[PDB]
Amino acid sequence: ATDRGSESDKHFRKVSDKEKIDQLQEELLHTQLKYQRILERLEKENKELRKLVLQKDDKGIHHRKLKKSLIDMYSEVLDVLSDYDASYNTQDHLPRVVVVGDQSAGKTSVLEMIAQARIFPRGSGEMMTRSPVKVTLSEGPHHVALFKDSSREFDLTKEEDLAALRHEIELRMRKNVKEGCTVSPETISLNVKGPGLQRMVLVDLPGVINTVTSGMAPDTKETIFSISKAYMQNPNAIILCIQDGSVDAERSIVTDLVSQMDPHGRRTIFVLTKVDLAEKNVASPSRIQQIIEGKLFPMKALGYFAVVTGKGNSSESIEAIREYEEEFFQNSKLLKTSMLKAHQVTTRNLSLAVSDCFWKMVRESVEQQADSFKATRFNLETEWKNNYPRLRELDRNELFEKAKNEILDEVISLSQVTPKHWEEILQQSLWERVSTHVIENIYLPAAQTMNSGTFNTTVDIKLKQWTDKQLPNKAVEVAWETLQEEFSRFMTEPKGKEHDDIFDKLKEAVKEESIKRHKWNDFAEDSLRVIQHNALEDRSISDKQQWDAAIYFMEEALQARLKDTENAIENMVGPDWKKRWLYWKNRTQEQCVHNETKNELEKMLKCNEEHPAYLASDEITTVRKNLESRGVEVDPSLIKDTWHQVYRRHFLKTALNHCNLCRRGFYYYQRHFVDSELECNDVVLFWRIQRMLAITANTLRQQLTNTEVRRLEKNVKEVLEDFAEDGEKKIKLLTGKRVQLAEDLKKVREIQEKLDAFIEALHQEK
Amino acid sequence: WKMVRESVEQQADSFKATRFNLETEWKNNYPRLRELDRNELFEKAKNEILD
Ligand SMILES: Nc1nc2c(ncn2[C@@H]2O[C@H](COP(=O)(O)OP(=O)(O)O)[C@@H](O)[C@H]2O)c(=O)[nH]1
Ligand code: ALF
Ligand SMILES: [K+]
Ligand SMILES: [Mg+2]
Repeated sequence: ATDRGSESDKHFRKVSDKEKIDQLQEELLHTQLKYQRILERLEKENKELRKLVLQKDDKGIHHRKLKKSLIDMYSEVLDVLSDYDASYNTQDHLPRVVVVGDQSAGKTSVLEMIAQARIFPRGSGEMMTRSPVKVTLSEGPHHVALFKDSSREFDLTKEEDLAALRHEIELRMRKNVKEGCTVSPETISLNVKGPGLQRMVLVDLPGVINTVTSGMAPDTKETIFSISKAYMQNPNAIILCIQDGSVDAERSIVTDLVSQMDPHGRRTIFVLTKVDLAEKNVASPSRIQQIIEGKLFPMKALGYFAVVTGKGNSSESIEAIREYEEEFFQNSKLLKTSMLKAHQVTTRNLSLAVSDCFWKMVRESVEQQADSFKATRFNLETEWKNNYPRLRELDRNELFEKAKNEILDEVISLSQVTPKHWEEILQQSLWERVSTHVIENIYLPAAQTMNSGTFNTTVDIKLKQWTDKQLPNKAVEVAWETLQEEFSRFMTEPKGKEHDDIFDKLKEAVKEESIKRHKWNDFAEDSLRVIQHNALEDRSISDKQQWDAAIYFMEEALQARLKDTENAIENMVGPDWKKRWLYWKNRTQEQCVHNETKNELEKMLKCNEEHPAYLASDEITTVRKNLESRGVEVDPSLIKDTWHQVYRRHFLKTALNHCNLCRRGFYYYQRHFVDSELECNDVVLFWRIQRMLAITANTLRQQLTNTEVRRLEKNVKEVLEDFAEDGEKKIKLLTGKRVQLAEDLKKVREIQEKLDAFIEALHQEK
Repeated sequence: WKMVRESVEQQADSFKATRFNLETEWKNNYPRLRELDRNELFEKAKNEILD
């Protein structure tokens, strides 16, 4: 009878097994223990069956050391790195090839005529590049590129598919840009296969703008510079410097961006675009001869200075661009009358030369990263472990689940609270809430008559009306709060000096959802009304012990009121001579008035001890004249306020003296046959309420332990499952700086594997 | 029929548990009457009154 919710769950839980254990045992334990093992061993077979078919498309199985997915290893390493750390602290050490040049140059053309002319939005009229776009190029058949690493199935040779693919990239480009600028560092990941593509990662960084026009947000050019740090602070970056062939080199921006990155040109190759505009204006090949020699290019870029040319139409196909480029370069005086042989100028030579320089840098520098990340992990683990010796290995998934079980365990522990605590806490809390209402609004005005029948009649009518409207509504609220008060203590209270504060955000977050769903039984009040009516209706106290308990607790309530009034009075009247002379204090003129106003009222009560609480205006006038006769002029309102506090002090002392004789007078045996005027009807009123609330608490406790705590437990389970799925809150709640460090350690460990996997793939040559 | 077959078996356990809890308390408070009915109660009075 102490608790019934736990028994119900066990009974039906066994029933479920009795009917379905022959299916549950296989699914719940046998399958799950083998499930993890088969992931390593049997999924291996299905992965290999498809992988081999995919490798045949790659040709990796057919040809040793030659596989189109071999270059995809390089991108996988960077994809983890960008997710692990997209900031300069990690990005600055990641090898890459970047397209750098004046925005007007159309610098991206170096990549458009390879694969991107079909799927990347282009054309003049507006700035196209909005954020760094990385394209993973690989020798292979035509295949729809990955867009934001998302799979696609499109034909790259038909306009209808390509147009939709151009839309997809544009959406990422603009969405990466936030208010205040037109460019964003947030990168876009593309991976395309097709003929003529080289194994390398080329990034089209947003074009630099000398000045921010009114058509662009003010921070455009500063943002591009910060994005330009992808190479300016990256010793592993290869820079393709694009000179806008429409304008002279002395008008360029790229010269300063790269010359401050590598003034020796060791990390860069200079490329020129739109050279054919030289013949749409008065061509000056003598300036081109300086261009090839790098006289006017401070970065002294190394390699052959390739040139890109195009019809300028934004619909020219990749094949059309290649054919146009070859014919123009092989005949134009810009290159035929200067030392720029077309077979070195052609973009396809740049793609090969860029691919050649790409693998040179990657193999040389990649091994340094493996040592760097390993050193990082050891330094992080040493400090992380020393500050958190308890957690040698931690994850945010492990952190959440521990709380999930811990929370459910505590709420169950809350369900283990004995009724003794519930009944005492509910009874004590509820009575204290309504202890003054009865005294001030029911008892004291009823005490103004000497007719005990009216006294009991008056209160009973008020109580029944009060009972119907207030008592069960306050009682449930106390019970609802009382359960939450213990729940919070069970939930988030520390175990002395040991406490995992890392879990407090989730615990309180779970509570708020669980209390919102904690709807107390809407009919609990109806039972209490019947109970309270019966508890009040039965006023028969035939037991001395019932009398003894009721009177002592009534005294405490009255003594509390007496001190409450007395403390208010002392402030109203101030210190007496004992404290005025002891602490060198004095009275305010109001306190002086109150003391004399008190004295006159005390004298009035000294004789008229039975004076009713209500004062006649003649008494108010009499006091005023009695005080005015001593030089004290008092507003009637002061007297009435003084009167109320002093009267209760007078009354309450009388009531306690009545209580003293009620217990003592009846206690003496020979006095029980003396019918004195000591009808302790207040003890009858107090006793019934004490019993009435005690029964109320028991009804609340029964509902508390039978229905409400189970609803609280059920809601917690519903909320915790929502949190289990709510990754963002789990991240937002689990921010303890050790799980985040543990998360970083995991990512570092993964990168070390990914770094070595690619490095291991480099070592396939020997 | 999906809901009825799934949940109906729970009722059988619930009612059986109800009877055992009711019989335990009912029998303990009324050990004399292991089985009682309002028809048996009336007839006993009928004979008792006539006697
Ligand atoms: N004349 C000429 N036009 C080009 C060349 N490369 C690209 N374009 C034109 O520039 C426009 C878009 O090229 P794109 O590489 O996207 O430059 P961006 O949009 O300014 O970054 C298209 O209309 C192309 O025809 C080139 O080498 N010569
Ligand atoms: F014109 Al650009 F990136 F070269 F928008
Ligand atoms: K442009
Ligand atoms: Mg562009």
